[PDB]
Amino acid sequence: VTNQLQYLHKVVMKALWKHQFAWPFRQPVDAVKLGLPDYHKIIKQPMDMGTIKRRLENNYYWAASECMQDFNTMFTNCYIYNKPTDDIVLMAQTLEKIFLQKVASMPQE
Ligand SMILES: CC(=O)N1c2ccc(-c3ccc(CN4CCCCC4)cc3)cc2[C@H](Nc2ccccc2)C[C@@H]1C
Repeated sequence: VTNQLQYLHKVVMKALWKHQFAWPFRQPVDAVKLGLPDYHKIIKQPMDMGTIKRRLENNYYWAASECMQDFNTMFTNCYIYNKPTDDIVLMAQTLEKIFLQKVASMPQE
């Protein structure tokens, strides 16, 4: 536990988890369910908010930056895999803007 990690849990994840655009990101991408047989060929490090949330709850992270990289990986995977005009890109951008806004007011170590 750190000051920064508590902030990431109580402020950042709390905000993103309940957001109306959060639902595609709350569990790992299921390539079979979604019919995306190339997903794991293009995206080599899958990440999602359920995984990040569980990690925060279970004190997985050693530094706040590690959690921040997981958030970043989740959004970046979405931008890399999807078509520029797909709605999910707009949903990712909306959540990430909130991520960055909140991270601007995170404690220093
Ligand atoms: C996160 C991500 O990159 N993706 C992802 C990851 C997960 C899901 C996803 C997650 C859950 C469900 C099941 N939902 C149950 C509740 C009601 C809506 C369907 C369906 C798709 C979708 C998506 C995206 N598809 C999509 C389609 C229409 C609107 C928004 C997004 C493509 C893409 C592979």
